Amino acid sequence: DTMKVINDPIHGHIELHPLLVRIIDTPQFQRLRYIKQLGGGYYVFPGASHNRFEHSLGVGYLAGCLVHALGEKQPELQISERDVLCVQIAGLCRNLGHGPFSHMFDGRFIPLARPEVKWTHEQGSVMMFEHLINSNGIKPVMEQYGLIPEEDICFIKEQIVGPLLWPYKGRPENKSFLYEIVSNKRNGIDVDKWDYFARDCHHLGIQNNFDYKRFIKFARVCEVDNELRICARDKEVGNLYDMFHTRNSLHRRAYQHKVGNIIDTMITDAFLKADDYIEITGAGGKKYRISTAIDDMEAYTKLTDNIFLEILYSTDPKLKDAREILKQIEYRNLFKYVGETQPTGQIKIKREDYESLPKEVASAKPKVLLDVKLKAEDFIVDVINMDYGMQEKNPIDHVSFYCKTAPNRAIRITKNQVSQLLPEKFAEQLIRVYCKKVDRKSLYAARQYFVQWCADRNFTKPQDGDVIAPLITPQKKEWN
Amino acid sequence: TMKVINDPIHGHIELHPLLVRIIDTPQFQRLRYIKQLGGGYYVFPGASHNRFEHSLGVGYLAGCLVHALGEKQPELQISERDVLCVQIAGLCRNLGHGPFSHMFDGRFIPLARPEVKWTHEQGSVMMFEHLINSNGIKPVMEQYGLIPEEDICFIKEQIVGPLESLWPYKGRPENKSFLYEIVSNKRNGIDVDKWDYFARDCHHLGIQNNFDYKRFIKFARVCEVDNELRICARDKEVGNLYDMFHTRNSLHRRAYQHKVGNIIDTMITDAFLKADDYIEITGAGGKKYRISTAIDDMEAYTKLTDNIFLEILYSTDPKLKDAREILKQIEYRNLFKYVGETQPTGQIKIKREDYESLPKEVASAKPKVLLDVKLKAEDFIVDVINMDYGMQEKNPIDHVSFYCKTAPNRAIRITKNQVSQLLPEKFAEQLIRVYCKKVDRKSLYAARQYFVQWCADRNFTKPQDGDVIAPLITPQKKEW
Amino acid sequence: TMKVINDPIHGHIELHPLLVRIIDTPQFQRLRYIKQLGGGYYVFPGASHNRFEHSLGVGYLAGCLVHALGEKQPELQISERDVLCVQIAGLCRNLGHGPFSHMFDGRFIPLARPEVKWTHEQGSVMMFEHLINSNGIKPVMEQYGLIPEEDICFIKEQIVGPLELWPYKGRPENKSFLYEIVSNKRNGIDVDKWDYFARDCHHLGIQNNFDYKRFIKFARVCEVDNELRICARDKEVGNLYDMFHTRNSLHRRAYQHKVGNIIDTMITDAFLKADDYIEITGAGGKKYRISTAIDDMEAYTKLTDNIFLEILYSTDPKLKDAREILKQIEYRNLFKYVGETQPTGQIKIKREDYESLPKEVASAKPKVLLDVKLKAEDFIVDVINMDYGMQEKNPIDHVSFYCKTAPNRAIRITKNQVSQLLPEKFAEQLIRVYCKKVDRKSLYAARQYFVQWCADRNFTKPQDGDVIAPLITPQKKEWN
Amino acid sequence: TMKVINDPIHGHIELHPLLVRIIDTPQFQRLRYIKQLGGGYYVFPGASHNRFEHSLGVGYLAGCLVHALGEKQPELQISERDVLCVQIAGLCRNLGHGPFSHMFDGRFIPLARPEVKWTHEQGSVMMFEHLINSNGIKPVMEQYGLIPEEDICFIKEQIVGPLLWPYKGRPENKSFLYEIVSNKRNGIDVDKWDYFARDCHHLGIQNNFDYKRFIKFARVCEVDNELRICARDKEVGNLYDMFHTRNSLHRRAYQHKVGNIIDTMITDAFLKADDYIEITGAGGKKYRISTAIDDMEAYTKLTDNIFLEILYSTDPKLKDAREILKQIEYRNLFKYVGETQPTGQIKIKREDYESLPKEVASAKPKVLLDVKLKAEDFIVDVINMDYGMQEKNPIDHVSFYCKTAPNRAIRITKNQVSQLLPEKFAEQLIRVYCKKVDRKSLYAARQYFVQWCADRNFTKPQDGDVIAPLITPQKKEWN
Ligand SMILES: Nc1nc2c(ncn2[C@@H]2O[C@H](COP(=O)(O)OP(=O)(O)OP(=O)(O)O)[C@@H](O)[C@H]2O)c(=O)[nH]1
Ligand SMILES: Cc1cn([C@H]2C[C@H](O)[C@@H](COP(=O)(O)OP(=O)(O)OP(=O)(O)O)O2)c(=O)[nH]c1=O
Ligand SMILES: Cc1cn([C@H]2C[C@H](O)[C@@H](COP(=O)(O)OP(=O)(O)OP(=O)(O)O)O2)c(=O)[nH]c1=O
Ligand SMILES: Cc1cn([C@H]2C[C@H](O)[C@@H](COP(=O)(O)OP(=O)(O)OP(=O)(O)O)O2)c(=O)[nH]c1=O
Ligand SMILES: [Mg+2]
Ligand SMILES: [Mg+2]
Ligand SMILES: [Mg+2]
Repeated sequence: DTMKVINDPIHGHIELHPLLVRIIDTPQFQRLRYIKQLGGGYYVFPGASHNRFEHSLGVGYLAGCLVHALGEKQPELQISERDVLCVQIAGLCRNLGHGPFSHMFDGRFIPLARPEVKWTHEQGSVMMFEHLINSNGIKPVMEQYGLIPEEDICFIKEQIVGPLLWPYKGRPENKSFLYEIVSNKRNGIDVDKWDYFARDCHHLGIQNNFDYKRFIKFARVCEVDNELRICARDKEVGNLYDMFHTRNSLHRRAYQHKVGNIIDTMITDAFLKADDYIEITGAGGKKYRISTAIDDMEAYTKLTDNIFLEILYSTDPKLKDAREILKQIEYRNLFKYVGETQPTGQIKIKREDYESLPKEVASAKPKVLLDVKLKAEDFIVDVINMDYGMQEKNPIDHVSFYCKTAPNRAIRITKNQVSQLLPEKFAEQLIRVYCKKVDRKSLYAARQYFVQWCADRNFTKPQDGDVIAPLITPQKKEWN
Repeated sequence: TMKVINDPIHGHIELHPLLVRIIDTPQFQRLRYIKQLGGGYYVFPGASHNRFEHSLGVGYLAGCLVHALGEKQPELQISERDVLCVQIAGLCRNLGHGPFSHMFDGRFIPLARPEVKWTHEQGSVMMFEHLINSNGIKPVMEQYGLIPEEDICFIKEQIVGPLESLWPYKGRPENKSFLYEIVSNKRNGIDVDKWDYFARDCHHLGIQNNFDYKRFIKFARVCEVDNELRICARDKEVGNLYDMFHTRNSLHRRAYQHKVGNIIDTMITDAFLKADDYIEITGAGGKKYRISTAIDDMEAYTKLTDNIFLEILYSTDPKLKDAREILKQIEYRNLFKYVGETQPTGQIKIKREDYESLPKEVASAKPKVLLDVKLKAEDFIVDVINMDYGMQEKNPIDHVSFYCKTAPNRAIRITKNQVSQLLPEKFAEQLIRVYCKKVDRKSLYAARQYFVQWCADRNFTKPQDGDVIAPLITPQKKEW
Repeated sequence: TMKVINDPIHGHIELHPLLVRIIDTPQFQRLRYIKQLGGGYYVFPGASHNRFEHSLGVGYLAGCLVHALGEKQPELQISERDVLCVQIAGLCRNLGHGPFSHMFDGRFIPLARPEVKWTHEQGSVMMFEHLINSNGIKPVMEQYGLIPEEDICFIKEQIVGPLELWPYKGRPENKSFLYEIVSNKRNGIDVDKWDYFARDCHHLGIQNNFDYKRFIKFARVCEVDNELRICARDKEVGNLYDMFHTRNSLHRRAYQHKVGNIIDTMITDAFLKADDYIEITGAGGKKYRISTAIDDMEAYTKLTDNIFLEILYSTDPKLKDAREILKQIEYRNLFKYVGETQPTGQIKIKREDYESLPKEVASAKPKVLLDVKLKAEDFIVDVINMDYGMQEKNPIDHVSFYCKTAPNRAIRITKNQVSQLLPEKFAEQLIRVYCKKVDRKSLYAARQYFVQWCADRNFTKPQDGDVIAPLITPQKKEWN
Repeated sequence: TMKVINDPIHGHIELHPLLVRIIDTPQFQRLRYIKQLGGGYYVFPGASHNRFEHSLGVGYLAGCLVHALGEKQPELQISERDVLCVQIAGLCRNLGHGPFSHMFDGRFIPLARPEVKWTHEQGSVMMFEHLINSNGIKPVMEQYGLIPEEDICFIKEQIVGPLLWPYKGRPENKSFLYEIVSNKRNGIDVDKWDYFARDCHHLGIQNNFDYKRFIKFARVCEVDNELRICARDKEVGNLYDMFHTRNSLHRRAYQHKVGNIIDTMITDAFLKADDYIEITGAGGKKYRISTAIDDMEAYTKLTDNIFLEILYSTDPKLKDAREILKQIEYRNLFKYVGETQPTGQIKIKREDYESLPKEVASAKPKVLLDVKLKAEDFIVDVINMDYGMQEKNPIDHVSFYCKTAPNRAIRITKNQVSQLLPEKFAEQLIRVYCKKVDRKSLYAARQYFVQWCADRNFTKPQDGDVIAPLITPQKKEWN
């Protein structure tokens, strides 16, 4: 084996070490070719054809870039080629656990199909990685290139999912900075974002990307509270605030697009309807369901966006209901968007409260004459938590900086030191309401319920409120 | 009414409601599940794009061109009816593509059904009819002022040429002849399909080359040529046109005919042939078809996409074992091995009927070198690629009409000699790639000896690595 | 005939012959010799671009917007005459810029001629008048159907606002929306920004811009307060906030770059020193100074970045002091950046106070031993007002929107209806301090004065404060 | 410490302190005031870029290549000293360019000072010497481990070639280093790589060569008894494409008919101003635009500024020069008449160039003309278009290697690649312009021009049947 070059449209020509190639050329990794990065987003942004596979290559490459840069700049860190490869592998493999349509699977389907279990794509990535290593005899190949499987497989898993006092076993405290590259638990500034910003923008057809190359050139390792951490140059602080602003922009415009979400919702509904009747064969010929394939990696290996088409193309009558929903997607007969609002002030909505919300909307009594009367089951309520990655916290408060005059001395920089034009809050909730009845009269009624409900709950006035519900909006004194 | 879509290539494009109705059908949406470049994605990880988004682009550019001509030359009497028909033809010219695009019509069908002659273009017309009839489009066409009898004919003619002189078209008369040059230009191949795929494929492939269609549109005009109204280019654009075809040739050499992309397409085709007996696709009336016969029924063909690849890969039926095994080898990157490339010298051209014999010929070569292993015809694959400027031996620029700034209504011809001596002296050639199914080191060495000997025996060109792969053979040929 | 130009930002643009005639004059061609970003080029080597190409872009976008509105809403009665007037205003709104753009109106003139109030906008109107009269344009305007009396008034009003109830004479109230295109006095959303965002980013090497093409597609004219105004679709509100965020980012990183500014400051200083000795010939053979060329357009026509080189290459001993400063720029022996701070709370710094500030810093009395003692004249204090274009106000409160369900009904959208992640203030001040003595000991001293002076005035703690002034920062409890 | 700078083409690049010191001098900064494409800006409004930023790019790419080779092949013994010398050469290879770049060496000097043979390359070496000596760089070079005697020689040799192994700056084992900045063997060098990307970015054409790909597949192998840079066999197509792109750029942009004529007008103005402009050089001595190349202190002050000095002048002696520049501003340019090429064997010699306007005026078109034109009314511009090696194919002078034997250099012939490639690699374009711009003069000039083409058996101009319908029928060959 020798090193391979591959042309990526985002990064150009990148080199891949033979070990990485061996990892890539497996059913477990190749599976990522058949999972869309943005799931239902493609049905809104026709440029967004990209899959997890190419994103993974980018993440692995950037992980390598960062660790190489640090090693060249600071030999004293004692970064070894062994270290570099482990970081690249973690980067490559951090997306291994994603399921059909990416966040839809993790975010919508599994929570509804298997409420008892707690599952995340991160956990899946670690399990898949284990399966990949074992199924394809990788450990011998790792030792051939100087890796120590016991320590290094631990290290790689830890980089992806965190710890399985210094809580890490894969590397010691002096190599702490290595854990900040692939998946940064401290502040979320990592190479995964850097790739998806550039990649998604290229495919979506939008600007606003983050300059990671610049950032890498000004990154350094310094001691902070007896730990070696990656620090940014002071002047980059504005760029970091911009980075998270960009993330928020991308989520508003693309990843949480009202219609993209509704399509994901419909797909999830179809999957629930099909869950009983689809069988996926796993280890030992044993059969699993869409919802239980996460228990067996051999079965999960076979679980991709394909299932969408399996259902769509099915002829079995048991799958009729599921198939019908997907057909409605093709005809673009989607559930209709009614509107969006937000909680005012201190109110926050708990996940346990989510199931009640359609009931609440149907319970509203708008003082308007209606031809039709709608029920809880006719409404969909989608609650979206928008933040800078750290719930209420400002991630920049958890970044360490250094200045030109003392490169080894780490410092903190507060928001007030940067700008008054920055956000005063770093978390919020969006509530979108849709109606399953698409007819004109139903839709009119749904708007009356929706706006009334917003008023009843003292939520923010929807932007089109005066148009969609002119009779309702005047009642609320606050609104005008 | 109008829908706006963000396309990463063209930006925000408007779509007329009629076009939206056509798009929102199973027949059109199917194009989301067919890769533009098929196996190319397995070589260029940026090339995740599907036929769907390319189709939008072609339809939009078709509209751009016809609009531009109408603004510039009102006397042409171009109607909104005309504009819509051209846009529909642009949208729908890719409807007939099958799994992995050119693989299907280029490799699979010719081998699976040799008696039949089938092209994606014919498929597009049949699919279009099925789309119209299945979704009640004709009433909607009339609603927007189209005349289905004439206009459906016109649209089909734009895609496939005459359905049968002097004037062979029924959809529009001679005065509107220029309209037939927009979507699919049979005269010289200069059309909006190429313009979109150049820009789109380069964006996704990661290569900066493309053709400036926007410039070209600004200098395009309609003039009378031989009693026909034709689109003419400004004289100064002649160099850019030669460059356009050069770009096309570059793209084919580097990407579309990439040695490994082709071999992957070949393996997939082989797997499909092995699965053809056992896969069933349900068409009209519940009747079952095979991969190779789904082209007979559009309802079945509607369900025939890249999905089939995964159906086979994930199958457990033992009858599909052989097919499934081939696809598994693809995932492990255990591909048939590239041996080399050569070209015919001088007079000789290779006929399609000769294609079967070629592996036999290579196995029949007797290299004068000691070999551990002896290879057979069945161990070789020979892939013959015709590279040209779209018109076999002819120069497409000889079939372009120009005009000059001093007499915009007077059409002229421009010969190659009037432009440059740095242009090609031929416009067609053949590439011959040889692969070996036995991948082991000793087999591979042997295959190289057969190959190079064969080239010498047939007076083909010396392979570029010939002195390295077959140092004992190359000296025998004095020419080399 | 129409002329076509290839602009790297917009591609191939058509220009009406009238516009070409305006462009092909000394008054317009002068813009080739004025850098868009002045001293910025000395920090961003990509930023070679001049006012000339930016002007073409603004003119073209002005045309795009007005064309789009006309096509969408014929009832507006927009005439080709209207379209040309808007394009001319767009082309000519940058005519009044002087050497190094904002340096000239922002730094040089205020210091050279404090009694006078002068702006590039005023200059643009005067230059335009001179251009028209010097080159016999009025006859050509009439040839293409313009009415010079009304239309020249209209064009000047678009650039500078009312030349003084409907306050405009160039067009009536029904055409009020036309005044929002080139230079939008109501909220600053205009085509000038749209071009410079894209152009500067292309040249600077920053991937950010605003998608004006999207915005244009969703723009409409509606009646607001008995005036016809351009309204944006409700869903674009987030993009508008993003637009102003991008503007702020660009000012922070590029237009107010600490070094770019100091270079502009040095150039200004050199100009002041040369002002007495340079002569520029204006109308009647008559001589003016850099600072008085603004009084005569014939002289101002000859006033460009050239003067920089005139001084640099001079041999006259009277120009020695000026020439020496420019030489220091070439050797990169610049005044040294000491640091940046901001006023706390609601403290604001008045323009009249600016001269006193260097004195205040020299007066500070840091409790540290210093080898050297610095004086007011050794300090430069640069006060930068950063806002969203409307001082304290939020421009989005002065935008009108419409919704999908009632396109003719204008609405307002408050910040609270959009997001809590938006800024709570829309204006702030940055204070940069530099030292004219560049030696190590002087620089160390300057840092102590600076930080002490921040503490004394309860300004924000400089980002590197603990490093540059470790003995000073502990005294201030607030800081830590 | 290293300086980081943002270049729109390459992104954020690091510069070694020594390189910064070289850059921060009047001799280098002067390149900010010289347009990369001269008169091209007056056709492509994107092309505002100057030699300065291009020079940074070339220096950076020179560094990239040498770094890549060193990492891949430690056995080459490439030292940091070597890397810096290559970067400096890259930075400084454009130092010798004059007002409006190629206009100055290509048009002005040849006419102003025919006896002298001058090239920007020679200027770059002289400027470099002046830069080093004026700014005390040698001490700074030794501070960073360079050996000025050997290394300054090496740098000059990289720019201009030699001043048996003919190089003194480095020995035969380091021969590959001379192929990076300015490749005399086949023209494949980092200068091109930067200007392709840079010019395309500014021009607004999406054309280009992937140098990053190429660097990844470049290797050093022994060829003859010389260590040379070799390309992977599979890159051969890309190399042919590279030169095709170069040709495309020259046709569409660098030799644009109008960009050339503007350059020609500016040159004419400079000739008219040459007597009356004075530039102060060493010892307070005065030079002319045409003699400033003799003194680097004067040449340092010679930039695109001179264009504006003339334009803004009020001295009556500069009236004629000033008037020409004014015509440029009004867009009252000399008019393009047409373009043709020589047929078959024929080539046009440089000595023949002065006669050409006379020949065109001597043509006797059989058409009635209101006005009669003279030699002085015509401009004839002969452009040699080639792949950088006159008649030769540069790819015949490239060495390749194959994946199965990376240390074994090979040759690859055109026939082994494709029959769609060019059969010739050099040609000549002949553009004719007229100084009389009125409609009737133009019409006349077209008749002279086309007649002249026919008389000389040159190729039929593309618009010939339109501009000279009465002339084209006479020539049977044409039709
Ligand atoms: N007029 C003009 N054109 C410019 C300018 N900058 C770039 N151009 C481009 O230069 C091209 C060629 O210049 P032209 O003025 O057309 O010269 P020409 O074609 O020989 O003369 P025309 O017959 O008048 O077109 C034009 O097509 C423009 O696209 C400018 O400042 N003024
Ligand atoms: C041939 C070629 C490939 N590529 C891309 C496609 C691949 O993603 C990547 C590497 O492709 P190749 O350079 O074709 O690599 P290869 O492994 O096929 O050739 P070999 O093994 O025989 O060295 O580069 C280009 O971008 N341009 C080109 O001209
Ligand atoms: C919202 C949004 C969409 N897009 C893209 C995605 C889609 O391809 C296209 C349409 O997006 P939208 O404008 O959101 O279209 P919509 O149908 O959701 O809105 P409406 O309620 O008016 O019908 O624009 C952007 O590029 N930027 C954006 O901010
Ligand atoms: C601040 C900034 C600069 N730049 C560009 C401008 C310059 O070409 C290059 C370096 O700019 P800076 O990073 O500002 O470098 P500096 O020398 O001004 O900072 P310091 O001296 O304090 O280390 O990067 C960006 O591209 N983005 C940015 O956000
Ligand atoms: Mg919609
Ligand atoms: Mg022209
Ligand atoms: Mg600095």
